[PDB]
Amino acid sequence: NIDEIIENRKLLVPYIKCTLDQGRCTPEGRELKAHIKDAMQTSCSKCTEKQKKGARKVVRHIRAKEQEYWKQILAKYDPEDQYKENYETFLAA
Repeated sequence: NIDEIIENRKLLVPYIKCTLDQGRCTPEGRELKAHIKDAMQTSCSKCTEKQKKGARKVVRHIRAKEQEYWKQILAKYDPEDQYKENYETFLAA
């Protein structure tokens, strides 16, 4: 449940660190990690419509409220800043 993770920063941070290889991943975490990586580089091309709305909400909450962690996600998944068209069009829908 995406909304409960983003509503409690004590759940969100472990999930963020999971996608950053900075902390350990629950089975759900590794899958959110997979969709965020896909949401950031390939427009969530392999995500279900369910995984798109949830990954969109997570990435955008992090972008707006967890900027520090947002920029680390950008450093991990788009170091050359070549995927902006992909994840901005994804995040804008």
